[PDB]
Amino acid sequence: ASKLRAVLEKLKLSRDDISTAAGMVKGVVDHLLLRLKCDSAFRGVGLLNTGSYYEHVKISAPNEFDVMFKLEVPRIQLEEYSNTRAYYFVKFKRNPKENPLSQFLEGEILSASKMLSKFRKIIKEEINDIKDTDVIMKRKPAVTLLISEKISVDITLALESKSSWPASTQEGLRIQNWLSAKVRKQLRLKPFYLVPKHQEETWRLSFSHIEKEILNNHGKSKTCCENKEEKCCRKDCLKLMKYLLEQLKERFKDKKHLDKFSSYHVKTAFFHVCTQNPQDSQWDRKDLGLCFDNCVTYFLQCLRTEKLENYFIPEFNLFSSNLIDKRSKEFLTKQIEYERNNEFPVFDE
Ligand SMILES: COc1cc2ncnc3c2c(c1OC)C=C(C)N3c1ccc(Cl)cc1
Ligand SMILES: [Zn+2]
Repeated sequence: ASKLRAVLEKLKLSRDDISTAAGMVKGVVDHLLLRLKCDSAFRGVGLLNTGSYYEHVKISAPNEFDVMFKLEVPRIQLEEYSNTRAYYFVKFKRNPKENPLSQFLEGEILSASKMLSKFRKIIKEEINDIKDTDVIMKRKPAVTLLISEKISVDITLALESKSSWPASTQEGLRIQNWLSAKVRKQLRLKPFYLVPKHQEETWRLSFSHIEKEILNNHGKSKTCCENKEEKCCRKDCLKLMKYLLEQLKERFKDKKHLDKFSSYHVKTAFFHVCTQNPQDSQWDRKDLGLCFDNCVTYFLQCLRTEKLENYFIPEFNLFSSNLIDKRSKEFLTKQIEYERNNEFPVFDE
């Protein structure tokens, strides 16, 4: 309760410092954006979101920065890597003007592996040219860097499609009773992205932009969190959920049980709790303890039932036995139940 606000304030202590690191990050990205716009196929490249910390909100350790590069690919033809609902092959509709991505084609399909390797090469060729800071490219996110040994920058390359969302998403983003039918309509008119996540020809759908948008305009009231009277704890509940998983993942690092779990799981579950608790009166700042519990309780029910539907792709189950093993889900359940029933000691000093 007061224990939870102490943790959120402690999570602020680190966030206050970031100001020096954010500037060093932007200097590298912009120099890499200019070197890419030189290339024939990467002329339409650019960063997704413009804001502070450069989309750092993933890890509560303020050193890991995640940046997304986008590239508009018009007249796109998506062919589902059938029955998966989320992974697609990239085909091209009409051939009057030859597309700059011809070099990455593997027949009709656009190879993500060929598209990545050239991208990965261009910047590695540019790192040795950098005389300002010390950049170390680690390959295992499409590309990763270690700026000044302290800063870690994970670069992701995404295709942008300004067309209608795939039929698999038709029944997703069920925000109607929370954010409204008007908002759903407006969000679905926005573009969608595809990330190289493999069959080294397949790309997975990305809605990181929609997610960010609904988190920064998350109430039923348009003035939610805009004044002292309408302050909810939606954002704090997500921050605590993300922090719980980070603390447990770090606790059991050399045990590989939680390797399949990520903050995406905790963000998905959170949006499902927002859909079931659509009223701003269900997220009052004074009720933080119970709201966080509602999030913990719902996550525990997802683990036990082995059902965590993708919030955009409802037939895609993130907790299927094909994605995460029963033992792994049962192991996370045991750890979270211990936390819940012991007043989250993993949050203590
Ligand atoms: C929009 O749809 C998705 C977005 C994602 N954004 C991040 N990570 C995602 C997704 C997934 C998606 O659904 C198809 C699915 C999975 C398994 N993961 C994921 C989760 C945990 C770990 Cl360890 C690695 C990857
Ligand atoms: Zn709010």
